[PDB]
Amino acid sequence: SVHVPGPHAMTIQELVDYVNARQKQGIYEEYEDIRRENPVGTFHCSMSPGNLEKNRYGDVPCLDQTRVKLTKRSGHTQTDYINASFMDGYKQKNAYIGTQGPLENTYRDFWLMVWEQKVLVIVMTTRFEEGGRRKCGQYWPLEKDSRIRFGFLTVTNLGVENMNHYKKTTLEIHNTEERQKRQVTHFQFLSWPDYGVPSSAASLIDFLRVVRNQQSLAVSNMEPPIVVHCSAGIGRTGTFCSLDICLAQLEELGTLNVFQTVSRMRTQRAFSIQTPEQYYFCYKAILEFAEKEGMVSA
Ligand SMILES: Cc1cc(C(=O)N[C@@H](Cc2ccc(C(F)(F)P(=O)(O)O)cc2)C(=O)N[C@@H](CCCNC(=O)c2cccc(I)c2)C(N)=O)ccc1Br
Repeated sequence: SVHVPGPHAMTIQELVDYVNARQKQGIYEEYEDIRRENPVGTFHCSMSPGNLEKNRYGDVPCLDQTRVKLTKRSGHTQTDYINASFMDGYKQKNAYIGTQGPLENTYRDFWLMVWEQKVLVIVMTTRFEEGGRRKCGQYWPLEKDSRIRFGFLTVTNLGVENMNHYKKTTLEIHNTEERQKRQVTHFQFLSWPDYGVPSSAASLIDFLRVVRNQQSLAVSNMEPPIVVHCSAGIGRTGTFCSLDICLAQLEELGTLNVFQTVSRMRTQRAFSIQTPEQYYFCYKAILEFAEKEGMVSA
């Protein structure tokens, strides 16, 4: 895994000073320094013929080096491409698969990937539309008992539960070609603002704990990656994964490093963290969590 503790991990005390010494504008500049870095890798597959129509945004391709390949087949008008990237987690290879919000023409590709990669948990951090901007297609049966067919794969809703900041849906995927069934849990975070970033990270971190527990429980009953997506699969996705990694390190060694985590993540899911606000949010969220845990003395 590219996500190892250090070199130069930072403690909460050191993190406080680092942020004080820099302020909001400082952290904003730090984000621009990262954004200025030339991506490490290439994007030839994502921009090649036949795969262009599979990208929601022409300006958000995925890296060749880490793309998730679909074990497709010969002469049947299709490629092995899906805009999705394997992403490491804290001391864990391929902890997540960061991908864009499925398009009607890639719903089948999305579910095939879920099947082949043995995914048990899917995390969606957007609504289908926000501010008039389309962000994700309705790729799963919304209500209990309804089902959708994608070739030799059938997806059925076994139940839905609405929480204050997220919705949990249990889905059963039936691969009729291999005569096997699997239950997948789908979580849709509902508290990410249409504009800016959450004013408090409490909801997102609690949600992170919900997802971690479900993954742990599913894996125990079955590690496969957790699919995490937002419209382009880089902003909210990158934020969710970066926080998960930093928090993990913080719980194990009491240290972390936002700059390293984001820079490292950007070598697997290109462009992870789309705005300075989101970058700043990663720092602020960690400090807010620190205070809530009674670790901060002002
Ligand atoms: C020129 C062009 C732009 C867009 C677009 O609107 N892009 C959006 C895509 C996007 C990205 C992130 C989000 C998000 F953060 F909300 P999420 O949480 O759902 O992930 C939503 C939507 C955008 O803002 N574009 C970004 C682009 C990101 C960086 N890319 C590049 O610039 C780039 C492209 C190719 C090669 C190289 I080297 C770099 C921007 N402009 O801020 C689409 C088609 C075309 Br043609």
